[PDB]
Amino acid sequence: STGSATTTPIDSLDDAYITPVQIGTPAQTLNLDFDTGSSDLWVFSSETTASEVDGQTIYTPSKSTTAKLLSGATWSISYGDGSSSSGDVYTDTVSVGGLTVTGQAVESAKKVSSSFTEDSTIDGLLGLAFSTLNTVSPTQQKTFFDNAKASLDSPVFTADLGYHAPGTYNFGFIDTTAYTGSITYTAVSTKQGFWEWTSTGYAVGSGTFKSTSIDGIADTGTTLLYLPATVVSAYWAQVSGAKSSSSVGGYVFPCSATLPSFTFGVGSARIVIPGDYIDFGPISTGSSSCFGGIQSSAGIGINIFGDVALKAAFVVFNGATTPTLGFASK
Ligand SMILES: CCNCCOc1ccc(OCc2ccccc2)cc1
Repeated sequence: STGSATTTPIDSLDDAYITPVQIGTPAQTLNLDFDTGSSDLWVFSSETTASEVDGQTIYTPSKSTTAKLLSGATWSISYGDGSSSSGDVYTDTVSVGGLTVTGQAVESAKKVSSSFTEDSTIDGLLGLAFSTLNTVSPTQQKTFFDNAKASLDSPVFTADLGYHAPGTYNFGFIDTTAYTGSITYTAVSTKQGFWEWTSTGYAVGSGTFKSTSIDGIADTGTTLLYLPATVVSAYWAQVSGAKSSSSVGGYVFPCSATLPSFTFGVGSARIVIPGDYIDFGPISTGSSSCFGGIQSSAGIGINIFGDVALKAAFVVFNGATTPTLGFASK
């Protein structure tokens, strides 16, 4: 089997992407944030505290003839950005782009943090990291990809995120029309439950490439590119008037600037992030100070190849017995 779904930016900055997901019988379509940095499929629901729902579409398990309470199961997650959610668990039929899993754990939120409430466009998350991170207790549950894997034509999914435009998540096949040149594959460590890999280095604009190992995660659920402070300082030093602002919480730059590109290595291959991808717009409405799309990871404990990086590439998440990542230009 295969599946193919379009993923759409939630706003004009590509702050996140949403993909429609069918849950239950008859189908209830929710727009989920596909997150290769987490492993829980959770939704706004009929159980969510009423004051914490503000325009999201909810899953109502009582209206699904295939929904079954997973007795005694709870979940609770806290994300790297400080957001959180928790609740109970149903199993139900879940389809993405034509690919159906029966018996998927659908984690129904009873509580969500303010950042979720305040974003009307995201109805929940669909985690695509390794199932070892799933938070369901006392019986850990599998991701949608892990449940689909054995049925797929190939045990893969691909992320093809757009810059200020829709893109695609495919399951079970690699669309050879969706990229240029060849896909370079690189080793993955699953030891922290992430799609963790080692970039071979970077360049700033037309500058010389610096060969250096940068360990990090391929994370579709993180907006920005978070890299070591040395690399980030080297990038922003090429932008007149850019500075790290403790008050704003990262590097800012004059909105009048034209940003340089940023290149990262994948083995001997190179992925070039155009400068425009690194502009996250005014820090506050009407400001001439703009927020940067490349930020330090120093305060995180891991480097994160988030959407800024991944949207410059066609990315293969290869769930073969030994997982690997593939990157192509496009
Ligand atoms: C650790 C990162 N990845 C997992 C958490 O992913 C989130 C997704 C959405 C969200 O909603 C608020 C929001 C949306 C867009 C950009 C900034 C913040 C919070 C967290």
